Amino acid sequence: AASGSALIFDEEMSRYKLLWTDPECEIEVPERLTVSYEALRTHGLAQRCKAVPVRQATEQEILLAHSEEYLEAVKQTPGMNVEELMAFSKKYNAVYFHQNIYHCAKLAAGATLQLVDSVMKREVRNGMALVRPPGHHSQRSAANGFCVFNNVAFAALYAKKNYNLNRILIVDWDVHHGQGIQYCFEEDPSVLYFSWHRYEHQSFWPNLPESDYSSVGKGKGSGFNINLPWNKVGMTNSDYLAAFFHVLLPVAYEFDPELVIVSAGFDSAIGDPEGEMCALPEIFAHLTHLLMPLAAGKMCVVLEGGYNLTSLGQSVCQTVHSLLGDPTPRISGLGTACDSALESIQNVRNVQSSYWSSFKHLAQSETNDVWPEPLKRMPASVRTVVVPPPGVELTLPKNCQHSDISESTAKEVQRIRDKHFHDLTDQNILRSLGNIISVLDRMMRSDEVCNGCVVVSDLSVSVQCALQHALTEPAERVLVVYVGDGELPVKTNDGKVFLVQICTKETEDKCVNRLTLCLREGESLTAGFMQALLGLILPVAYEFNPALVLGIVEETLMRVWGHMTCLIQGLARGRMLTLLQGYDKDLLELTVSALSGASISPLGPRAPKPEDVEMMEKQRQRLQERWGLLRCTVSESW
Ligand SMILES: [K+]
Ligand SMILES: [K+]
Ligand SMILES: [Zn+2]
Repeated sequence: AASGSALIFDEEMSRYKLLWTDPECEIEVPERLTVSYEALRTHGLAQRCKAVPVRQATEQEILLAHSEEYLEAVKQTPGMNVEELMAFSKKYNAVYFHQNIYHCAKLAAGATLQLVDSVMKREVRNGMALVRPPGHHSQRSAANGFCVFNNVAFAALYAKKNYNLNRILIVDWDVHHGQGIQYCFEEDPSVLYFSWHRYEHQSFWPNLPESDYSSVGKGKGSGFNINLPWNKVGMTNSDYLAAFFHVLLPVAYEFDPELVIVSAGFDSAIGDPEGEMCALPEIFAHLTHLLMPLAAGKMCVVLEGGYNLTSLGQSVCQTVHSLLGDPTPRISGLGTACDSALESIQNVRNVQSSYWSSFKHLAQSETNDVWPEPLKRMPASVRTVVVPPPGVELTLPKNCQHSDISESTAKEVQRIRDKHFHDLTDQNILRSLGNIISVLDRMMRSDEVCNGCVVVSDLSVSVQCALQHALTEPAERVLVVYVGDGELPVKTNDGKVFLVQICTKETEDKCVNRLTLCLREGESLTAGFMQALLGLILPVAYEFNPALVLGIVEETLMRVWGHMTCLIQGLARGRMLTLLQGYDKDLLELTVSALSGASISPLGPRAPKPEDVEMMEKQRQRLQERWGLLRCTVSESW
């Protein structure tokens, strides 16, 4: 299977710039590229990437998305002097030309196609192209908003033509609307376009009525265009994640794309003079991470805008860190989206309810600037520790490792035994508790190991020992994810534990530190679980911000376990301990694979039970006043 991340860059794309006074254009400078690459170099990220070379897009490739007349006109700009280039520039909106920009536009496009080929040929898992000029405003017969040719539109059309793809997701998290991309695929249901963007009730450039939430596509393309307008500035991490959990991800996992292309503008980051948003560079590590289980990880990130040279380098670094699979930074201080964002989210969900099964219950009554430097991210020496039953030998990925109970550890198990399980002498259980403590010590008190999986026999003693040992070390907060019925030795009264329970018996919960999901038996179990995962489990988990995730599966319907294990590593810097009760080689293999950062198989493109949607929305109703990140409507005021 594929490994590594491509980084496609070339100094030549920094060799065009603005040559006359124009306040509308002066922010777009060559240094955006140099500062971004240099930041990757400084943090050792460029050196870990495969440096695929740039090429020129050919004429035929440019004509995938642009007209012969527009290509011919642009092809003449290398022969123009400055007066002539100014006159050519003024025929278009917010864009400038330079004798070398045609050369560079062909490289930006070629670089993007190189990234598509490297990913789709399995030569790398994923990658990023640092290109200039940007593309997403560019249109069939017009340059627009610093864009000459539409790099990301090329990539999707090229991936359709040469790899026969039926479903491509484009995610445009640049702060501007990518109207060139929307127009390109307006009637195309094979390319799903999502964009959030500063809009301010259409007063923000490019001032288009069709940038609003009601443009859902046209014809056979209805429902495959998703606009999320931001109608106030200052959007925060909580706004961006609310957008992902309640709009983008439900649609993306139902769409089930065969390739993800990110139109990655970082002018949506704090400090940018165009976006004026407040999301920290660390959020881009999670936006990347939440999309990586799609399309078996095949993700092509393409640079669009981003204009604060400092916020730019840090956001590029956070994205590449996640592409390489480094642990995600913890996001603190999350809560409800602001009211303006909730209005936008509510409105997009309602108009899209005609097209997507995640939102269909909305359609019926019965159903309805300075900021702190980001901390260092380092891949662990061994990412994943595995402890199968005694004597069982498994073939492990190159970044996993078995685990040799030390003497201090063994003294701890004895101390614990004499106090809390005086009668326990089963030397199998006592082995497992030595394994749990040893794994947790490597995960928490060392940068050596990131996560782990231990196969256990007795659930109660192992869960108690795992949870209690993590709380005292101390881990301020622990998220427990439990698939199974009954009660665990887990107290959820203080603010230190949150328990997600996936069970079979429809119970009642009254604690707002518990999320109990009773999913009805049937063929709809996968869609319902994915719906619960993105719209309930992830929002709460992210707001809780645990220091450790404790997964638990009882021995007594888990083709979703890999997706959860992968997504839930966005919490607690990836520090997850999974206890499997009893041996199941396939479940243990799947768990270790997802924990170790391996690609996860797609689910295939369907609809959940209305009883399940009702059960889930009752949970949202019961929890969202405490956990505001659950909210996907504006709250009623008194
Ligand atoms: K956008
Ligand atoms: K579309
Ligand atoms: Zn932008």
